[PDB]
Amino acid sequence: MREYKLVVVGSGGVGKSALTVQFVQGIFVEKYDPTIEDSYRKQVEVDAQQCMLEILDTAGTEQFTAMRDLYMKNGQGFALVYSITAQSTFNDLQDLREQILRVKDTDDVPMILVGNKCDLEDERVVGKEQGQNLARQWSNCAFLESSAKSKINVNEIFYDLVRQIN
Ligand SMILES: Nc1nc2c(ncn2[C@@H]2O[C@H](COP(=O)(O)OP(=O)(O)NP(=O)(O)O)[C@@H](O)[C@H]2O)c(=O)[nH]1
Ligand SMILES: [Mg+2]
Repeated sequence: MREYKLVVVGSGGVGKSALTVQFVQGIFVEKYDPTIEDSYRKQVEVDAQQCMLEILDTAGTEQFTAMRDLYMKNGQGFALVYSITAQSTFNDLQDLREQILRVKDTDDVPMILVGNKCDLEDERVVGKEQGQNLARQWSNCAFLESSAKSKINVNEIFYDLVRQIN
């Protein structure tokens, strides 16, 4: 079966691990905090085509990891995750995307912008329109707001990222 190597990236605390585990295992991590940059596997069907996904849950950008350029070079698609409750995590993604494009030496990289923690509407600081315009600035319409906690758009992040690699 075709296998896709996906990479979830973003600043600390945005819910990279929570999204990955919710998608792959169907459970919410609550306060459990994985300390390994591990890979998580799930078979999916997207547009009537079967795919094995292997999803790498990376450390927050501000944390040490010597493997970063390896994952940026080798990953087939990237989920760039921020929290809607922290503008810094959103702005951080501009530099992050630039780093990925630099490592790959091309603009043509499957990517989805993900505003996580959308269940925290009362704590929102990043407007949905901000996310939409960032996507527009990137010339890539793939943008979702998600909640790992409430299971909103979690599967769709990965399905939509697969659509781009296909
Ligand atoms: N309300 C809410 N909380 C969330 C969501 N996702 C994650 N969290 C919470 O946010 C905290 C950090 O989540 P986690 O998945 O560990 O984030 P991370 O991006 O993997 N952090 P790190 O970069 O350090 O590995 C946890 O308390 C977690 O329960 C969400 O969609 N909604
Ligand atoms: Mg994590």
